[PDB]
Amino acid sequence: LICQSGDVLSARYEIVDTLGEGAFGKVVECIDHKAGGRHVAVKIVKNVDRYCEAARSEIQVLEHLNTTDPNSTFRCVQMLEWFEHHGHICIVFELLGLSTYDFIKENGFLPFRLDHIRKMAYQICKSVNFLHSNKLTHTDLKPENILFVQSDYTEERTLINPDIKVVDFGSATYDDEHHSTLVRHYRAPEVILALGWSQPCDVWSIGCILIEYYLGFTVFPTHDSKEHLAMMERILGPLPKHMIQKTRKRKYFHHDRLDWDEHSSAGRYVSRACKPLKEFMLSQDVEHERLFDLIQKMLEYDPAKRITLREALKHPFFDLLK
Ligand SMILES: O=C(O)c1ccc2c(c1)nc(Nc1cccc(Cl)c1)c1ccncc12
Repeated sequence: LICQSGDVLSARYEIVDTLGEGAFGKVVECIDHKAGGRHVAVKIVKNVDRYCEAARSEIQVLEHLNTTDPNSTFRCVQMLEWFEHHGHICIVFELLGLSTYDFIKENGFLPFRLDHIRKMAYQICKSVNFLHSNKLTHTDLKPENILFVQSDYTEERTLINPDIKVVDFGSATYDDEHHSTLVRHYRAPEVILALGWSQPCDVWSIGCILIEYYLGFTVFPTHDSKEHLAMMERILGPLPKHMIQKTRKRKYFHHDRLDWDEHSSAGRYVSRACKPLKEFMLSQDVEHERLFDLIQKMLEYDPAKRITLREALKHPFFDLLK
């Protein structure tokens, strides 16, 4: 909320540029003048209470992981400190590279080479499973929350070092806590249908993330609940009967079916740009297919019967990493 370059925060950090913006506010690269000049990333949070207590939660999550895993072994972003600055909350992070979304974005939305996807997939899975081990759900996993450590590339840009870290913990919730409904192009189905969530909804996102690394685009491109539900079914097949029945938000559930118009102009938009999952493959080579096996397991409709990351890390697709 209106900052600028060359500025100084809390008499220590000097803004050099802006790494990105969001509804919460922004992230800037600074020079830390009281730590020898190290570049760091600083998250300045708009002074709206909604974002202010998200930030406060985030700080306690970040402090938990940071003490439990001070080595960043499990690759969750490291918080260096926080402060207040004219009513704005500021969180200081280790400085990292581009988002995976941003990197793809500036590469013509070319996808990642499968061997890079594998190492990325492994680290995300391993990192979030850590959160999962500690009674935490991220709820907000997306390609934009996964950043390369160094995002240098050769060039059709080829990424040098696919090492990543997992970042935004504003939304992360403990099991010991009340389970929200916030708002998003990667929400699990047990989330849209207001049926309760927990660790298995992180796994859903990871599936969606891995389709995107593979194709270079998303396959659930709509911030509309109905459109999404229909996309889900064209790609993954029929929604389980029981979930449709035991849903509080039983608005678009007519005669126990999805009350969507396959016949409407908007319907054709859903059909014209979505096919069954396995039709998205671009090779039928063995390792392409191990991957889609994993993705299909991750995209199981029933969170109760959905693969866990503890399992996912043992899947065939990762064998070459061993
Ligand atoms: O939320 C965090 O924990 C969080 C923590 C660290 C970074 C971050 C978000 N976002 C960066 N980039 C970014 C890119 C686009 C939009 C926005 Cl808002 C931010 C970034 C860059 C370099 N080093 C650390 C970070």
